[PDB]
Amino acid sequence: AVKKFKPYTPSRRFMTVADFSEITKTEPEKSLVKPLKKTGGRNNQGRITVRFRGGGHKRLYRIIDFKRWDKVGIPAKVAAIEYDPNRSARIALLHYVDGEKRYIIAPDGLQVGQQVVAGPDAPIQVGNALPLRFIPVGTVVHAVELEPKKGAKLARAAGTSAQIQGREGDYVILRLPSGELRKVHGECYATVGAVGNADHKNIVLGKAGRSRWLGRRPHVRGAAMNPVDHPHGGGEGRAPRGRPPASPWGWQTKGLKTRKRRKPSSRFIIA
RNA sequence: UAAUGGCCCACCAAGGCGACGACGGGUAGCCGGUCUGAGAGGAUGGCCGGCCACAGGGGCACUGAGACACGGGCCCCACUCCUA
RNA sequence: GCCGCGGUAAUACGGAGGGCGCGAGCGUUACCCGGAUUCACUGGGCGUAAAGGGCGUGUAGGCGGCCUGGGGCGUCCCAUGUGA
RNA sequence: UGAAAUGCGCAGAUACCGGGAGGAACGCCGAUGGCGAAGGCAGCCACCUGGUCCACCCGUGACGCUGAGGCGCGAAAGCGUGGGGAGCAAACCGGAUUAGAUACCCGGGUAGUCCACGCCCUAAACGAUGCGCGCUAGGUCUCUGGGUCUCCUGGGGGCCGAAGCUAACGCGUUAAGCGCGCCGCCUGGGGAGUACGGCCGCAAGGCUGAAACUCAAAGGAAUUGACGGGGGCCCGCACAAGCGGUGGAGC
RNA sequence: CCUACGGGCAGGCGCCGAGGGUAGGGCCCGUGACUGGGGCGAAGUCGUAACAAGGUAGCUGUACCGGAAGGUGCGGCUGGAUC
RNA sequence: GGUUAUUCAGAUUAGGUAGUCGAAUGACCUACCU
RNA sequence: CAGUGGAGGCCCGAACCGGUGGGGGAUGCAAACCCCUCGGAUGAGCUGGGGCUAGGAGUGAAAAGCUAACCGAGCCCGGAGA
RNA sequence: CGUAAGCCCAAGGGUUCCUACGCAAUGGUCGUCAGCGUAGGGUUAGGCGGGACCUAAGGUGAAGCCGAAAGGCGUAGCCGAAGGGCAGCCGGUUAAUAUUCCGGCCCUUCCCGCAGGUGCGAUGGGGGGACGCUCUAGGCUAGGGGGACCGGAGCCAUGGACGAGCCCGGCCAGAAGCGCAGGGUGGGAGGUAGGCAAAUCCGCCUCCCAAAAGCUCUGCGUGGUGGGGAAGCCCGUACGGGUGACAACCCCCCGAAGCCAGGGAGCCAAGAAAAGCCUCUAAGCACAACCUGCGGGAACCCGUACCGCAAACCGACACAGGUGGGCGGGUGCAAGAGCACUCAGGCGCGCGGGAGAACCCUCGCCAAGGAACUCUGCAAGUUGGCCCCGUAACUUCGGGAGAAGGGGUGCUCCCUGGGGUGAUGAGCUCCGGGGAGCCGCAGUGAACAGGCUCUGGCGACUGUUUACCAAAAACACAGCUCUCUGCGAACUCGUAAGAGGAGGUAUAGGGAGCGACGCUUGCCCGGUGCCGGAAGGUCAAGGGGAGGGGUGCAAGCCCCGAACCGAAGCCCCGGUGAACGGCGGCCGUAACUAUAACGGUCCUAAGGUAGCGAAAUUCCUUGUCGGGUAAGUUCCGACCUGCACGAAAAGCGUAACGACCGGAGCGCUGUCUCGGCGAGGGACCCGGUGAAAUUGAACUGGCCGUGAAGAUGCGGCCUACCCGUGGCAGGACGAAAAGACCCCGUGGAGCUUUACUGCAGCCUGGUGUUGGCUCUUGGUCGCGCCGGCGCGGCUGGGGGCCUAACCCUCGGAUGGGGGGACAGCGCUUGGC
RNA sequence: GGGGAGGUUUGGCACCUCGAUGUCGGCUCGUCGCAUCCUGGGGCUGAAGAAGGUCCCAAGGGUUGGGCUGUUCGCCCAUUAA
Ligand SMILES: [Mg+2]
Ligand SMILES: [Mg+2]
Ligand SMILES: [Mg+2]
Ligand SMILES: [Mg+2]
Ligand SMILES: [Mg+2]
Ligand SMILES: [Mg+2]
Ligand SMILES: [Mg+2]
Ligand SMILES: [Mg+2]
Ligand SMILES: [Mg+2]
Ligand SMILES: [Mg+2]
Ligand SMILES: [Mg+2]
Ligand SMILES: [Mg+2]
Ligand SMILES: [Mg+2]
Ligand SMILES: [Mg+2]
Ligand SMILES: [Mg+2]
Ligand SMILES: [Mg+2]
Ligand SMILES: [Mg+2]
Ligand SMILES: [Mg+2]
Ligand SMILES: [Mg+2]
Ligand SMILES: [Mg+2]
Ligand SMILES: [Mg+2]
Ligand SMILES: [Mg+2]
Ligand SMILES: [Mg+2]
Ligand SMILES: [Mg+2]
Ligand SMILES: [Mg+2]
Ligand SMILES: [Mg+2]
Ligand SMILES: [Mg+2]
Ligand SMILES: [Mg+2]
Ligand SMILES: [Mg+2]
Ligand SMILES: [Mg+2]
Ligand SMILES: [Mg+2]
Ligand SMILES: [Mg+2]
Ligand SMILES: [Mg+2]
Ligand SMILES: [Mg+2]
Ligand SMILES: [Mg+2]
Ligand SMILES: [Mg+2]
Ligand SMILES: [Mg+2]
Ligand SMILES: [Mg+2]
Ligand SMILES: [Mg+2]
Ligand SMILES: [Mg+2]
Ligand SMILES: [Mg+2]
Ligand SMILES: [Mg+2]
Ligand SMILES: [Mg+2]
Ligand SMILES: [Mg+2]
Ligand SMILES: [Mg+2]
Ligand SMILES: [Mg+2]
Ligand SMILES: [Mg+2]
Ligand SMILES: [Mg+2]
Ligand SMILES: [Mg+2]
Ligand SMILES: [Mg+2]
Ligand SMILES: [Mg+2]
Ligand SMILES: [Mg+2]
Ligand SMILES: [Mg+2]
Ligand SMILES: [Mg+2]
Ligand SMILES: [Mg+2]
Ligand SMILES: [Mg+2]
Ligand SMILES: [Mg+2]
Ligand SMILES: [Mg+2]
Ligand SMILES: [Mg+2]
Ligand SMILES: [Mg+2]
Ligand SMILES: [Mg+2]
Ligand SMILES: [Mg+2]
Ligand SMILES: [Mg+2]
Ligand SMILES: [Mg+2]
Ligand SMILES: [Mg+2]
Ligand SMILES: [Mg+2]
Ligand SMILES: [Mg+2]
Ligand SMILES: [Mg+2]
Ligand SMILES: [Mg+2]
Ligand SMILES: [Mg+2]
Ligand SMILES: [Mg+2]
Ligand SMILES: [Mg+2]
Ligand SMILES: [Mg+2]
Ligand SMILES: [Mg+2]
Ligand SMILES: [Mg+2]
Ligand SMILES: [Mg+2]
Ligand SMILES: [Mg+2]
Ligand SMILES: [Mg+2]
Ligand SMILES: [Mg+2]
Ligand SMILES: [Mg+2]
Ligand SMILES: [Mg+2]
Ligand SMILES: [Mg+2]
Ligand SMILES: [Mg+2]
Ligand SMILES: [Mg+2]
Ligand SMILES: [Mg+2]
Ligand SMILES: [Mg+2]
Ligand SMILES: [Mg+2]
Ligand SMILES: [Mg+2]
Ligand SMILES: [Mg+2]
Ligand SMILES: [Mg+2]
Ligand SMILES: [Mg+2]
Ligand SMILES: [Mg+2]
Ligand SMILES: [Mg+2]
Ligand SMILES: [Mg+2]
Ligand SMILES: [Mg+2]
Ligand SMILES: [Mg+2]
Ligand SMILES: [Mg+2]
Ligand SMILES: [Mg+2]
Ligand SMILES: [Mg+2]
Ligand SMILES: [Mg+2]
Ligand SMILES: [Mg+2]
Ligand SMILES: [Mg+2]
Ligand SMILES: [Mg+2]
Ligand SMILES: [Mg+2]
Ligand SMILES: [Mg+2]
Ligand SMILES: [Mg+2]
Ligand SMILES: [Mg+2]
Ligand SMILES: [Mg+2]
Ligand SMILES: [Mg+2]
Ligand SMILES: [Mg+2]
Ligand SMILES: [Mg+2]
Ligand SMILES: [Mg+2]
Ligand SMILES: [Mg+2]
Ligand SMILES: [Mg+2]
Ligand SMILES: [Mg+2]
Ligand SMILES: [Mg+2]
Ligand SMILES: [Mg+2]
Ligand SMILES: [Mg+2]
Ligand SMILES: [Mg+2]
Ligand SMILES: [Mg+2]
Ligand SMILES: [Mg+2]
Ligand SMILES: [Mg+2]
Ligand SMILES: [Mg+2]
Ligand SMILES: [Mg+2]
Ligand SMILES: [Mg+2]
Ligand SMILES: [Mg+2]
Ligand SMILES: [Mg+2]
Ligand SMILES: [Mg+2]
Ligand SMILES: [Mg+2]
Ligand SMILES: [Mg+2]
Ligand SMILES: [Mg+2]
Ligand SMILES: [Mg+2]
Ligand SMILES: [Mg+2]
Ligand SMILES: [Mg+2]
Ligand SMILES: [Mg+2]
Ligand SMILES: [Mg+2]
Ligand SMILES: [Mg+2]
Ligand SMILES: [Mg+2]
Ligand SMILES: [Mg+2]
Ligand SMILES: [Mg+2]
Ligand SMILES: [Mg+2]
Ligand SMILES: [Mg+2]
Ligand SMILES: [Mg+2]
Ligand SMILES: [Mg+2]
Ligand SMILES: [Mg+2]
Ligand SMILES: [Mg+2]
Repeated sequence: AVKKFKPYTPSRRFMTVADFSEITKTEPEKSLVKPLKKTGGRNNQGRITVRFRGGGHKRLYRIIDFKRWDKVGIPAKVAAIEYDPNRSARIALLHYVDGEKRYIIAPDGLQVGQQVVAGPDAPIQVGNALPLRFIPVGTVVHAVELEPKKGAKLARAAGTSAQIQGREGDYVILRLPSGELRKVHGECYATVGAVGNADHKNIVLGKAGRSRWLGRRPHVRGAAMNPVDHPHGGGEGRAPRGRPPASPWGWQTKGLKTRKRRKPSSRFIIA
């Protein structure tokens, strides 16, 4: 399920790593209209905008098909399950009958071989994607859109997925990977079933360096800093939050909700 | 060596033993016999006869048909005495 | 020795008379066998008294139907040596 | 609820109709019922699969029975990772009862209960009855199978009882009878399923398992009784219905 | 040093060698502040858990909890009383 | 009239505990056990 | 079980990175050096070159450390003859 | 000196290069010398580097978006290189340059003409370029070793040797072709809806063949031939030129980290772009134009000296510091870029000479003792590599381990096993095993080179840090919990546009705390925070207008103003602890004593659970007891009356780890008893050069007084010839720094909060942007009709639907889709 | 109950020193005082002797090594003429 390690070295005694059995003996990404330069670290003034990112292995961006209604009715064969270094999910290089090739988030169950296709006609079989007004309520589906003709947003994380609770007018109900309850549009496309590689959560970085390869840098407790730096700044011998625990910017992080009441996305939720 | 034997040595082979109790630990001289018990059994080995082992502890060989020898020899340790 | 005895009327303590047993002995203690069929081969048990493994499956081991025949290992019998 | 109180309720509860979500368990059939080695197993559907009984007497020809150790299974609780989470519910909080009430009753409530995988391996894991085989009256109802079929025959499940066993209680062709094979276990109560050592286990723990000391017993079954905040039937100025009186005052 | 001149004894060296020394393990006995339970013994304190429906049926594996017996949860058991 | 605290005097008990129960005074408005 | 295999913020140790202890130096060789010693040394490694982020701002495995040899708020010129 | 202190690149430097003349200053002395002064020379390129090539981060930036101005963001494009692409190797010559001049061999583009060939043609399509880490094969080269073989001028010393003697040297480049070794690459045919319908290309489907060759490319070897070529000897300041051969130019071995290179295998952290190059076609052309050969022609710009681990760069200095890449020989040691010695090459560090005092530094040794030293074994010492034997608690089963403790190690002769090249053999080489023996005090004989154990604390671990007094027990960390966030995400930067988050989507991202792992994490929501709560209470603008006012002759104009409607917030109600936080006092009680399982009682929001406990917490205190020592305020084990532990500012524990901090023991020692001798670099003396802080001026003694209370300087007494040199640190309240402590100033600044007052931000009502239709409750005026029905403007509120503003988005759309009069933004209201 | 001496303690005062008079303990080197710990001389003694006690005189010299703590001090070990 996951590769363990004999403790021939500390850290290595706890560190597990995925088994890329599901990866169809295919190191190389499809160099074709498929990879792409990628880089970053912080924002477009020179300034850091997101703490503690940076460093960590070089990456190639694999272009992914998230609209998947360009090729309506056009089938394609699942040529490969590939490793994507920049999502939790695994990917499927699938060849279209067209001779067109793209990538898709490999869902659980997908076998290299499987035919697959998008469109309203399509079979409610694992892999195929089609509008929502069209999937039988109760179906667990993934890689969903949100507003129609707009690309997939919901449920793309590894082994995640949402179910259809019901329909209701031009909209359908969904239960997001978060448990949220939402009316999405009927005409929203969604590939069927749930996401590949659900085994993900159980890896265990195990050592410090491994987090670093991930490009995540060390992150330092508020407690550790000084008043200039951060509201937990009293430092004065390991010390108690002196107040309701806050962000480096001093907004409460202890439980305070942040979501803009008067958001219009509002009257389409329930969870 | 009186003589067989890994009894001892060199060389080679990878074996030998074990729940049918090896290996270890504890305990003990064994026997004819003796005590007990209806008997099967149990307990036992004083005296007597046989066998074994030992001679303050340990090691050794010499002489010899025979001993590694209680009242023989060499050595070490412990112990007693003599001393110039 | 055990069951127990002695808290006013003691055949259970101590003394007495008397009696019983055995006598150059009589008691105590120690240890062995017996009683103990209480390790049970002789000769024991397990529903509730102590005691059936929580249940399978199987290794070794133990045990094994009817008839003919060969050997004769156990088994049996005879003689003979031995059992000082 | 014994009666209550905490609790919920005008911020609109309880009762009622409609709509939706989610988890768990499977009413009636149901049983003195069946199946499985045991633990154990219950809506319906299919799929995959183990055992078992009967008929025909066709095949192999003693290939068997047991079974230390080993290996597997092993209720509930409990553990690890991850889900799930309606009702219930140790812990916990509150109400009440009480001398007190860390309980019984009530209101609330978390692990847990459910699933996947992994571990734990215990039990009144009980028929307190090891498995196999042959022997030794019958009566009764019941499940299941075969046969011209007011009944014979085989396999289970019960109650009553031949002989016989048995300390009694009870057993009795479902033996605790009569016999053989093999395994497991017992050897006075307490100390103690403890300690040490070993081996398992994430832990909680489990397996193996003493002794010092100490007691005159510990016990099984049955018999008389007496007692029960056990039951049934019945009696008495016992209570009730009823009239006086103490308790108060003085003596 | 002896010789019948071939050799012998003395002596030297080496092997092994009692034991002694050093170091590290194993088994066992004694002992140790203190601590754990256990057994017996005045007529001590606190409750009343079990025996009768023992006054909440009992026991039991486990789990939590509690001055203490013990209580509760989950399952199991009659070795449970009463129509 | 009520609440509470305490106390001994009784009361219920075979008896004790406790309690209930009663009274006084100050303040105030059925349970266990021998 | 043996073989093969060749993992690892694994071990010893130079380069390289670093600064643990002591001595020396203290108008120094040196405005942080020297010697002996010591830490890391396939990694959260070291490093050349090209770039971006700055003053209540940046950067910070967090010392209020660093930001051109003194940073609890850089340097310069100015308000200023506060 | 020789993994440099030698040699070649790059950066920085900028004439420091070479000559000639010269020494005032520069040079830490000297100077005839110089890196110094004067002057003259000196740097040569199609092929090396860079530009007339590509793209990276980034920058710039037509469009476009945003901002008071300045300016910000930004597409295409353009700029940007130690990365991609691209054609030169050996040797000679100068005082000074040289893949640059010359010699030799060998190449590249451009244009022209031509031959042959082909649908030609790009900025567009496609291929390719095009990629990580670790380990690694085959073959080869650089490089290196041996040679009795090839060449060579020479040498016989000092006892021996005329020899398989000694010493020197036995290479370098090279087109075609050939060979060896490797990389790259499927071929053919049909169909095609895709690569923004341009395709014979690429992709995808179908079948047939060859499964490898062939073709293509690269490395090496060879290869016509060109080159070079030592020791030693004569001339020689200089520095070379001759000799010096007509040189020889050959075998064998070791051998890369380099080459073949886009090789192979494994792994997870999943590993640039763009042009060149190839191919496809479009427009356009097919007398063009592409392609291949040959001939003739053309080929610019900039760098090129010298220094370059330093006396030429950065450090004010000819500064013991700092500075990226390549080469970096031999021998020995297990290996190596380590160590010792040494080639080549380069240096003796730009003050010397003496002396042989103290004292200081670096170093050596020491009788007996062996931690008694001391805050501390600080420091030194011991140990030290490899080989074999052996190795404990505990453990997370890997560890602990180099545990511990041991033995071996040199040289000679003999027997012998295996691997490599060759061929299987010899020779060479790599790694061994067995016996016999020799010498010394000692055999990793020198240099490199661990002392060890036991037991506490904290922290899991490797890591990080206060550049320049702190390296830690602090930070970090894998891991745990809480919390926010549904995507135009939350959050952060920005006035905005926008960006980061993320080309991510709840297995994700932001915040917070805790900090491997094991076992666990108790009670208290009264206060605070947060979350929930369509009721109520208060509450601003605004709406409303009874009622009152000013003025006017009036119509009016103007102002004040009650009820009543009006958000968020606060109040109120409930939840909430891995949210801020909190978690008691007193009296009585048991067989003697003591104690208190029991009770009582006051207070509370609730009174601290496990576990730990004189502790990184314990005041009293060196608590008390045990251990250890002759002796122990430390340490370890216990008890617990915890001044003042305690459960994620986590509680207890835990193998391993540690330049952490504590205690103990063994080894060893000059740490000490207790010092002594010796070495060198200073100190001292002579010659050259020649500072500094400091300094009221000085002709500057002791004592006892005294004085502003600590006198060379007043008094009194005592002592004392003048001047120096080497020494010591008691005084000159010695130097240094306008005391850091302390106070003061209505001085400053950083930090905090439930100080005050703002501001950003965020919440919020009205309103502008702002529209349509419809249902129903309230108002409003006219009418029909006995306070109510029907109607329209006005409506105010609430529900629903619409779409066209506004927002998002869609193969660019005068459009489709989604949201939608909301949101966003403007003004304004009150809040936090 | 009373009177003093000293100037080693704890203090009070705030006089020099805040354009600086470095703090506890140790080491090293001491030197002074005597109010004497030893040794020398003596008086009394409830001094037999021996050993002591108390006071007087006397600085000449001497006045150990370790354990524990930063300690001074103190406790402790082994001594000493002390
Ligand atoms: Mg952190
Ligand atoms: Mg702050
Ligand atoms: Mg704080
Ligand atoms: Mg801090
Ligand atoms: Mg603190
Ligand atoms: Mg033998
Ligand atoms: Mg052999
Ligand atoms: Mg014996
Ligand atoms: Mg004996
Ligand atoms: Mg017998
Ligand atoms: Mg015997
Ligand atoms: Mg015997
Ligand atoms: Mg005898
Ligand atoms: Mg005898
Ligand atoms: Mg003897
Ligand atoms: Mg004797
Ligand atoms: Mg002897
Ligand atoms: Mg004899
Ligand atoms: Mg003898
Ligand atoms: Mg004798
Ligand atoms: Mg004599
Ligand atoms: Mg004599
Ligand atoms: Mg009598
Ligand atoms: Mg009697
Ligand atoms: Mg009598
Ligand atoms: Mg008697
Ligand atoms: Mg017997
Ligand atoms: Mg017997
Ligand atoms: Mg028997
Ligand atoms: Mg029996
Ligand atoms: Mg059974
Ligand atoms: Mg026969
Ligand atoms: Mg369970
Ligand atoms: Mg639990
Ligand atoms: Mg049962
Ligand atoms: Mg019966
Ligand atoms: Mg009968
Ligand atoms: Mg029987
Ligand atoms: Mg047991
Ligand atoms: Mg048990
Ligand atoms: Mg044991
Ligand atoms: Mg656990
Ligand atoms: Mg009365
Ligand atoms: Mg003779
Ligand atoms: Mg021998
Ligand atoms: Mg009871
Ligand atoms: Mg009760
Ligand atoms: Mg109950
Ligand atoms: Mg009960
Ligand atoms: Mg009962
Ligand atoms: Mg059961
Ligand atoms: Mg019963
Ligand atoms: Mg019962
Ligand atoms: Mg009274
Ligand atoms: Mg390795
Ligand atoms: Mg490492
Ligand atoms: Mg480096
Ligand atoms: Mg100095
Ligand atoms: Mg500033
Ligand atoms: Mg300046
Ligand atoms: Mg001014
Ligand atoms: Mg080096
Ligand atoms: Mg010049
Ligand atoms: Mg030159
Ligand atoms: Mg000059
Ligand atoms: Mg000069
Ligand atoms: Mg100089
Ligand atoms: Mg001259
Ligand atoms: Mg001259
Ligand atoms: Mg000259
Ligand atoms: Mg030009
Ligand atoms: Mg734009
Ligand atoms: Mg460009
Ligand atoms: Mg070039
Ligand atoms: Mg022509
Ligand atoms: Mg073409
Ligand atoms: Mg092109
Ligand atoms: Mg590259
Ligand atoms: Mg020749
Ligand atoms: Mg000669
Ligand atoms: Mg030579
Ligand atoms: Mg020579
Ligand atoms: Mg070949
Ligand atoms: Mg096409
Ligand atoms: Mg076409
Ligand atoms: Mg073609
Ligand atoms: Mg063509
Ligand atoms: Mg070759
Ligand atoms: Mg060649
Ligand atoms: Mg040639
Ligand atoms: Mg040049
Ligand atoms: Mg340098
Ligand atoms: Mg300079
Ligand atoms: Mg110099
Ligand atoms: Mg080299
Ligand atoms: Mg010099
Ligand atoms: Mg010495
Ligand atoms: Mg010595
Ligand atoms: Mg001493
Ligand atoms: Mg100390
Ligand atoms: Mg040291
Ligand atoms: Mg060790
Ligand atoms: Mg040698
Ligand atoms: Mg070492
Ligand atoms: Mg570290
Ligand atoms: Mg520092
Ligand atoms: Mg963005
Ligand atoms: Mg954005
Ligand atoms: Mg992005
Ligand atoms: Mg992501
Ligand atoms: Mg746990
Ligand atoms: Mg807590
Ligand atoms: Mg209401
Ligand atoms: Mg009016
Ligand atoms: Mg008027
Ligand atoms: Mg109104
Ligand atoms: Mg409001
Ligand atoms: Mg809690
Ligand atoms: Mg509080
Ligand atoms: Mg009371
Ligand atoms: Mg203390
Ligand atoms: Mg203390
Ligand atoms: Mg003490
Ligand atoms: Mg206390
Ligand atoms: Mg907390
Ligand atoms: Mg806390
Ligand atoms: Mg470290
Ligand atoms: Mg001042
Ligand atoms: Mg003032
Ligand atoms: Mg002020
Ligand atoms: Mg209306
Ligand atoms: Mg409205
Ligand atoms: Mg709508
Ligand atoms: Mg629309
Ligand atoms: Mg719409
Ligand atoms: Mg238009
Ligand atoms: Mg809509
Ligand atoms: Mg001054
Ligand atoms: Mg001064
Ligand atoms: Mg001071
Ligand atoms: Mg006297
Ligand atoms: Mg005297
Ligand atoms: Mg006097
Ligand atoms: Mg005197
Ligand atoms: Mg004196
Ligand atoms: Mg003290």
